[PDB]
Amino acid sequence: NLLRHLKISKEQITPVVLVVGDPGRVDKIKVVCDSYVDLAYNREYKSVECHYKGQKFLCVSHGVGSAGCAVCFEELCQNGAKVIIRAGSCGSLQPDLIKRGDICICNAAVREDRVSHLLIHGDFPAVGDFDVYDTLNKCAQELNVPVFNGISVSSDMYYPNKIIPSRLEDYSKANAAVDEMELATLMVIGTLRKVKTGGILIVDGCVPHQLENMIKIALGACAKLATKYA
Amino acid sequence: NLLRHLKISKEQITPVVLVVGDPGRVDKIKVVCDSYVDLAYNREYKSVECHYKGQKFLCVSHGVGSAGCAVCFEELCQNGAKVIIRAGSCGSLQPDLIKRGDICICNAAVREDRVSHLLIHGDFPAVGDFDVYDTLNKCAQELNVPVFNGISVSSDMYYPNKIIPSRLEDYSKANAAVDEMELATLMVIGTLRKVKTGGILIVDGCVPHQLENMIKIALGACAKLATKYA
Amino acid sequence: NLLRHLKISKEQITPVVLVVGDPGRVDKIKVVCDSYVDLAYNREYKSVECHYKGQKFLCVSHGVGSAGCAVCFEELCQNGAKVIIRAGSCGSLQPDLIKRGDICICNAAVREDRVSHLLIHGDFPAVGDFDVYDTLNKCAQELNVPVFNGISVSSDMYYPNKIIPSRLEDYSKANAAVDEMELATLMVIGTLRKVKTGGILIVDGCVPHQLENMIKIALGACAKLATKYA
Amino acid sequence: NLLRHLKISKEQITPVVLVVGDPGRVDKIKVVCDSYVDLAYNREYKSVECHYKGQKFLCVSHGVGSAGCAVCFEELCQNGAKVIIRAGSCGSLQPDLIKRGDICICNAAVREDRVSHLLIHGDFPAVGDFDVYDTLNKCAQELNVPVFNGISVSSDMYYPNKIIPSRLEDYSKANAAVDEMELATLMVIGTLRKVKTGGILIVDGCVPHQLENMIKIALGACAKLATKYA
Amino acid sequence: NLLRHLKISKEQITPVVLVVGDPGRVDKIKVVCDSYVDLAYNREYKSVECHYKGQKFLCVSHGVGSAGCAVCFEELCQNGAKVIIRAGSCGSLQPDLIKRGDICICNAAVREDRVSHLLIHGDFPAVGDFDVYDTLNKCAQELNVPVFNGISVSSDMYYPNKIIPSRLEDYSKANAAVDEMELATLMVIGTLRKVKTGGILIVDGCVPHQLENMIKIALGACAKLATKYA
Amino acid sequence: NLLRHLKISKEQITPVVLVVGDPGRVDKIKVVCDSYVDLAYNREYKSVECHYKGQKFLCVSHGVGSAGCAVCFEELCQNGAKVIIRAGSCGSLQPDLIKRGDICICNAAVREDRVSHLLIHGDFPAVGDFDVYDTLNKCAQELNVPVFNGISVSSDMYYPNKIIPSRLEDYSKANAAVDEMELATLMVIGTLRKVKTGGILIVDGCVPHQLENMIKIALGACAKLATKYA
Ligand SMILES: Nc1nc2c(CN3C[C@H](CO)[C@@H](O)C3)c[nH]c2c(=O)[nH]1
Ligand SMILES: Nc1nc2c(CN3C[C@H](CO)[C@@H](O)C3)c[nH]c2c(=O)[nH]1
Ligand SMILES: Nc1nc2c(CN3C[C@H](CO)[C@@H](O)C3)c[nH]c2c(=O)[nH]1
Ligand SMILES: Nc1nc2c(CN3C[C@H](CO)[C@@H](O)C3)c[nH]c2c(=O)[nH]1
Ligand SMILES: Nc1nc2c(CN3C[C@H](CO)[C@@H](O)C3)c[nH]c2c(=O)[nH]1
Ligand SMILES: Nc1nc2c(CN3C[C@H](CO)[C@@H](O)C3)c[nH]c2c(=O)[nH]1
Repeated sequence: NLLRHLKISKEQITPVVLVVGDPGRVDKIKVVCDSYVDLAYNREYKSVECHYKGQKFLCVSHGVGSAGCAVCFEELCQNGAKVIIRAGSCGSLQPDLIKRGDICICNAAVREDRVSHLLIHGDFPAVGDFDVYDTLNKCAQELNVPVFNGISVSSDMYYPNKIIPSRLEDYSKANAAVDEMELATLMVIGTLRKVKTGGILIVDGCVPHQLENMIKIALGACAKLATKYA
Repeated sequence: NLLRHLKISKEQITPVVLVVGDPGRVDKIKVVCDSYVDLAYNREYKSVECHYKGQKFLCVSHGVGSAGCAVCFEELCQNGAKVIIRAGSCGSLQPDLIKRGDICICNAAVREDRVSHLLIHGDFPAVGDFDVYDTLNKCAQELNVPVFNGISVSSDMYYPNKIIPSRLEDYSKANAAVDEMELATLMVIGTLRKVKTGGILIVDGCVPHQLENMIKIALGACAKLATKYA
Repeated sequence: NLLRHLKISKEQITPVVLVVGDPGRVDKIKVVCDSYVDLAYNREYKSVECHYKGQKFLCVSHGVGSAGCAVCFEELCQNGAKVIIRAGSCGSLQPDLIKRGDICICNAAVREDRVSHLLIHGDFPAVGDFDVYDTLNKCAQELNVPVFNGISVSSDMYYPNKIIPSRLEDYSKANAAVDEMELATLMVIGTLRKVKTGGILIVDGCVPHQLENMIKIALGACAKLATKYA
Repeated sequence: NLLRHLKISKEQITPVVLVVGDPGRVDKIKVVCDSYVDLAYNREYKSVECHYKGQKFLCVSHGVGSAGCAVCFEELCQNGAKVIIRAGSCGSLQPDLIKRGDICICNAAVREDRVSHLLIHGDFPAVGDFDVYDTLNKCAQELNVPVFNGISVSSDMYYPNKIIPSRLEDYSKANAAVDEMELATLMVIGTLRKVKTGGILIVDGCVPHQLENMIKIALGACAKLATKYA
Repeated sequence: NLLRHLKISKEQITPVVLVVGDPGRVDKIKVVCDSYVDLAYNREYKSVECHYKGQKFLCVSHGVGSAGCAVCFEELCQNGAKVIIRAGSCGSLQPDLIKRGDICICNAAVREDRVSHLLIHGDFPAVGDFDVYDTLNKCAQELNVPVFNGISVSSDMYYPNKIIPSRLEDYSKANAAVDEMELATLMVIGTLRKVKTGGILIVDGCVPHQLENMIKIALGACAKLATKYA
Repeated sequence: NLLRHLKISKEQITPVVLVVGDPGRVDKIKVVCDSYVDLAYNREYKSVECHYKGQKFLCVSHGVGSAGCAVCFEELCQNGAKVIIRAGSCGSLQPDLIKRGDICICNAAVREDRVSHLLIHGDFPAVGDFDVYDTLNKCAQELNVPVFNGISVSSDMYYPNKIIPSRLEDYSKANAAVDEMELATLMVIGTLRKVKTGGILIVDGCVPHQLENMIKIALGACAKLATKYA
């Protein structure tokens, strides 16, 4: 009855889960909370129960990339998670506007993965839950942290090569804001499994103070959403 | 300088535009407003300037289907429209839950068209603007009209045949709420052209009182959004 | 028992039907006939019974674009139509040869739609009926009206954008003659439903005298074909 | 200056060319003519100059399958051929109607090959020249030979397997008449190279007297078309 | 009970079969052997029983191109063949390295055909049997003939055109060694039918002494593999 | 100059690299070697320099899934790696033959990922280097460990759902041996970057003694290959 990859039980899964790519970030996040309980660490999947503003929610690492994070998300979604927010990093696709250190709260994503397409036809949108999105924006607002909003390109290719052109410039022209590797996968799995999803991202390419802010927004949103299930 | 299909000028285009499929519905809507000015009627595209709650916005018919409505939307988006809301009909994809006469406010759509794909790669999401979506939901709330929220399948096939199976059942299993023929196209064009879009739909298959409510919600939302540009 | 979109009954459908995009053109055509009976006008679909050279046939508008015209064509094909000719406008893909005002009678089309593909695999040809094509050419000949013949690109994209290149130049190099938005859809639906189809088109871009000629050819062809079923 | 695969020169290519799959059939055809000149035989490509009803035209074998016949057709089309008719065998896709020994004159084809798609987008139709089609039908008529007309499925798969279902039944439901392996390729290459093409086929599965008739029709059509260039 | 295209019986099929494109090459090969028996010649498919170094194996021509060779390979694979080696010609995709007359022993291929895709999804690799590959390399070694190794692009397009760019340059950049028209098809059919396959190729574009060497390698490999079934 | 994800320098990269999914397995492997040096551990990427049978080679974890492992492989391939062997786990696709605990040495893979397709067209084969494959088989032989050989399905979907059928059964019918999530990606990246690749896998679904054997084979192969560059 322990989940195959997360190595936690269904009973340990909270209604709200904060997901990040780097197991290292789970450790940086848990110390910002009021208290925590280390649950498991298997492969790239580190799981910790966070206690913040009177609420209880997991923080779990999902690894780099769509196929690996899908394993995490399916295990969460099929064992009781109701809300999953991804707090990640990204590149900017609008370098004149969205700069290193800026924070973007994303409502939808480009499905440049494979796993979403093995679950549902490509015409289906990768879209986040509105309430989750609204909650994230309202936490940023009350903490007086400027944020951008927009679509993320979730691509399985970190390192392009020179035979098949990358579609990033196309998507920049299409007004996509940022790029990362997991959000589209989260969104599609969430929709299929009736789990509410969202995404908040910090730009590092194309400030640890801004990371701190981003983390506070994400933790604030998780606690607010957790109250609806407690 | 008159738009090719709408036969109105750039000067007649308001920041907010309400779009519907049936030119007949434009006439039913304009009489609900405080006053109106008939502007043009060419092919299936009927254009009227609506006056409601102190604000000015167009109501324009777009015809049945994605290729025909894209012509309308491009003409609007490239000549000054900032916000386009589609008020339409739809079928239910969740017949146990969403019944004839129910109203659905949609945040995203399945791109089962061609024109969106001739504009941008299929992986790109058809997603509405959050503020437009929020505004529509808040008008429904203050008018005490129950609504559903969810994804619409926008399909170019009204009448299926028995050789290639329809994907509607797949999309129902994927938790799509309703189906119609234009919303995905609107959403994608809007994103590409920096125009904020949304969709409110009334189920008729798989009550004129509910139509009345739906129209009041749509008109209420248009006026609220129009104040941001006046 | 009234057709859902055309709002005419099966009994009102004649063996031969002339289809056009613009409901306005139905009114310009009906007055050229010996007499007519207005039948219905719903959404963009205007239906009139035409009387010409001793024969009876409908003239029906189908609207702009493939998804909307498919609704019209399916309603006709599934309720007794045997022959459907499209009389439309188009752009030239061979600007040195085929000029504004020229008339093209088309035998086949490029399926740059979606609905045909939701009915049958893309490898299937959009091709007109030979007898219909022959009849159209022979009416042009006896009226001494020069015509071109060739393939039409039926595209769902009227207004290209600058991210995904348009395939029009490719199709021009491939020796496609003209471009419009509906003929491929008509052809494929006709083949699937055992209805004989054809297309005659007048170039306006890339003379009302030529429109007059084109209309006479189309009406002449309809009457000739109608005699085979009377 | 000898063609790479046919091993004949440009000077030996006539305006009209009759193509068949089996080099053996070229020998059976040449003896039906008034006289002939053996030109070349290289790989599967046998070339003979036929003399019939006062006209001169080549008969050339193209081998089994699309990639191999494309080599033949390109060599012909790029070195002066104006008209190419394929006289072949086929299976029936309408077994209640079209029986073993029946003859089908085809106007269009399903592009279930690869080479046509490496030349032009899949949406482009594989369609024959109308005049060639008309000529074939009129020769059958004057010889009092009943023929069918319809679309051929040109498939690269002779022997299906049980993992990926064959699309033949789908195409039968779509009203395709017959199936073979080369006609779509001929049609597309012809259109691209401004060469007029056609196809006449004899059903053998799913009578040498009927083969004789079919050959007379094809030879009759070739001579008639040859007069337009002599 | 005679195979439909090869016109030989199941009893005449040996465990090892050497395949070539040109029926002419079968005649050049059979005279290099210790003795031979001409079996059949139908269409482009010439079949001869070869006797070499104490072993018995067929040499069969498959024609130009994937659809035609698939017919040959299926007939062989479904009637007892255990090992099929293709001895062919090719172009060089690495012109600075791999020169006219050089020999390449190929382990895998690019599936630029259609028939393989009508048998199994495109993601499936066209890959040869390792033992066959090893055997070919070891015969070259003991005959002191330098060879290259690498991937072949098997393309259905011999003659490119100027609308759709050829992927050959892409595949050259991807480190494909050579190009021909049949090896991918052989490999995929072999895998599906549990037949061990391989390929040895001589470059002629982008020496009959080298052809002689290549033939000795292929015949040497066939005899070695034949001993495992005798 | 430290690699972005591995956090090791180019100077620390050895000609031969052993890759595994689980950073935990790197620790189990390093203690089997004669000695080791822990280099880095960042995200899911653990890097250790292994010393075995007189040779030096890295062991590096790549995480679960194609997009995440591509990051690892690109960093290795673009900074001096010449040989990469994947030692992994897998499921059996031939449950009557290949059982839990069995070892499979794979020559090729099914590309059911996205990243390989963002690098090169789908028709390109995912194929391993023959010498690497041969070396692995010869180490198994000298250690008297029975192994299977065959193709792996590399799929981005660990957890199927019930809307889009999984292709695993199709691939089982096609004679694929096993399934995992990374080998196709490794193979394609290796081919593109001129790095020799291979794969050895232990079945756990559909014995730690067998794991021990598998590890000895992999370490034995790495040392043998390392001698060619030392
Ligand atoms: N695709 C992409 N993603 C990112 C990210 C975001 N995440 C960082 C990590 C790879 O370093 C993945 O989990 C995604 C930062 N920069 C980039 C970039 O340049 N590209
Ligand atoms: N696809 C689809 N759309 C609709 C709609 C909504 N609109 C109604 C009109 C076609 O009748 C189009 O503009 C879309 C109602 N019912 C249905 C249905 O059954 N199917
Ligand atoms: N695709 C396309 N069609 C047309 C047409 C023909 N019809 C006119 C109408 C759009 O104005 C559609 O019903 C198709 C005229 N010009 C053009 C053009 O530039 N492009
Ligand atoms: N695809 C297909 N073609 C044919 C043909 C027609 N030609 C016969 C030859 C293969 O035997 C090819 O050149 C195509 C006859 N029967 C069949 C069949 O069952 N299938
Ligand atoms: N695709 C391709 N194949 C070849 C070949 C190899 N074979 C030669 C024959 C066509 O001449 C086919 O059976 C494949 C030689 N040159 C070339 C070339 O330029 N291109
Ligand atoms: N696709 C797939 N892979 C595996 C594997 C192999 N690896 C184990 C790990 C996921 O548990 C990935 O890195 C791939 C074991 N079992 C299975 C399975 O059932 N399916």
